[PDB]
Amino acid sequence: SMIKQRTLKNIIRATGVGLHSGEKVYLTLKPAPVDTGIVFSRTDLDPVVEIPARAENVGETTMSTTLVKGDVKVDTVEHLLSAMAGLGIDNAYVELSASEVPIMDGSAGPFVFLIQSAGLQEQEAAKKFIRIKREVSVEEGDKRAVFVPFDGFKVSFEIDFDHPVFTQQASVDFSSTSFVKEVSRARTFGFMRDIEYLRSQNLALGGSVENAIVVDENRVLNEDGLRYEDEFVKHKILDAIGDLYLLGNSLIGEFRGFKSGHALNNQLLRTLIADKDAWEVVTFEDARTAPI
Ligand SMILES: O=C(NC[C@H]1C[C@@H](NC(=O)[C@@H]2C[C@H](F)CN2)CN1C(=O)C1CC1)c1ccc(C#Cc2ccccc2)s1
Ligand SMILES: [Zn+2]
Repeated sequence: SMIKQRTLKNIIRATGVGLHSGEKVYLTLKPAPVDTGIVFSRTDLDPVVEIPARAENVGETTMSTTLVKGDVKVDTVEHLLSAMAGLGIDNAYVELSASEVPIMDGSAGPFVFLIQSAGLQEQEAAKKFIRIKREVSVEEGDKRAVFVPFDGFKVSFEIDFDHPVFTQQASVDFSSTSFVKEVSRARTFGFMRDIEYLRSQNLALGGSVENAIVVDENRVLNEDGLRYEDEFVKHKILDAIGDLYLLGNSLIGEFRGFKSGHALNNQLLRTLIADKDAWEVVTFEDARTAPI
């Protein structure tokens, strides 16, 4: 009854556009061996450049989570890493034909469908977990991000936009609530005045109502509206779960964020890793007694 590492049963292919680059990209997800982790692979380059999805490999953290190795980058990993986390995938190669993961519909839903379509393969090695033993918190200005010990996995998040479209708080316990049903479909979002400024700096080149909630001063411009009453904060949870997967093992504990984002989330990851008294690596001989 040991909790085992998981990979894909089959290879998966998909096509899309990078949210920032607007470049067409071909994505392939491939099974990987035990103790590989998630590894991104720029197959458009010669020689091929591979970047393990790990906190040490994170570059700038402005408008997405970016992996960097020399002057090669992989942009906007957070939603695909979220999907991997949501289905418990430990080992996979992610092949990209360009610098950015495709945005798809703005959510992790297409990725969770692609992975489940491929099927999961249990491997003959114990899954390793990071268990939080001490509260670890980082703050900067009005923003805060925390890990608290918790016998399971759960994410709480609160946002605070002074905007007519604004609930700005949600908490999900992933042992009793489905990531697939409650979080995976939550789409990225953009305010018209940010979008106007990002374009002018050659960012959000791939953005559209097909892949993002577009908000003007008053309302969602998307014809078919929101998927969740609380879609915005549910998307922040989705982002956080992706960033958390850069720890390189699944977490037993609780993440709380207040106005947090990639920059402060990464600060928290680095602070947790640095304080070895605050965590331990653990395995489970028996899924029937385990905290998740
Ligand atoms: O601004 C964006 N994202 C950042 C937002 C979404 C959230 N971040 C995330 O989802 C992270 C970071 C990437 F967006 C994915 N993962 C948190 N957050 C913010 O806090 C904004 C308010 C400062 C945009 C997303 C799509 C845009 C467009 C567009 C567009 C539409 C029509 C035509 C032309 C172009 S702009
Ligand atoms: Zn996002």
